[PDB]
Amino acid sequence: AWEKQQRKTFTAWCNSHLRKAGTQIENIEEDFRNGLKLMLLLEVISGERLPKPDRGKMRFHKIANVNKALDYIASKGVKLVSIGAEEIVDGNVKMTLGMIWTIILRFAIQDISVEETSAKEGLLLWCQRKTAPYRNVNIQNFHTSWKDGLGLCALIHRHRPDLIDYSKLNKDDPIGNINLAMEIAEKHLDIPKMLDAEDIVNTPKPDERAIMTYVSCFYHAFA
Repeated sequence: AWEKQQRKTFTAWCNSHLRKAGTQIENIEEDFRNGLKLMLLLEVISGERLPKPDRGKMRFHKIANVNKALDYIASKGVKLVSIGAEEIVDGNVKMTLGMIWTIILRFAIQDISVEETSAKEGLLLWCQRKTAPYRNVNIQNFHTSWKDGLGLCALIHRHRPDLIDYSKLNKDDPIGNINLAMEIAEKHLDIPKMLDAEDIVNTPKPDERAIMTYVSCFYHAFA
């Protein structure tokens, strides 16, 4: 179940940044194999230049590009334990998703600092602060706490009470709450839709990496 949610969310997140460099991906299991768009992604989210890409089609060219990306990531303190260029160049689905996660964590989440609390725990504390006035919300994690969509709706309402009538909402229609939050954030906050409501609500514990990714966009949009 987790691969499907991460593929949707991680692909949308990458595309929210790649659009700023004039390109998009479609199929995350194949569209980073040559390293070219992976290098582009890292340039957009960091503001730093990487070495010139190699546009040759043979394998050793792809290895060279992917290493530029992985070595850059490692220069930023990310310990790459189990990911190497070979896996990424070969289209390994698990490792590709794992690599995009460490990028999301390093560049979207790591530097979030809130009341002396950083990264995942800092983002959670931020969510807890912003949803405090809503008694029908209890953020205690990045999975089951978000299943009914009220959390997302409350984050929006807390910053932009003019965009959503929060008082109307309740737990009975969790599909609709998620879709409402996502449509509003897309149309008004420049945050693309990154979750599938149906995947989320009908999984006992939805994928926390996907949820963190999407929630981190709200953090940055409101900062």
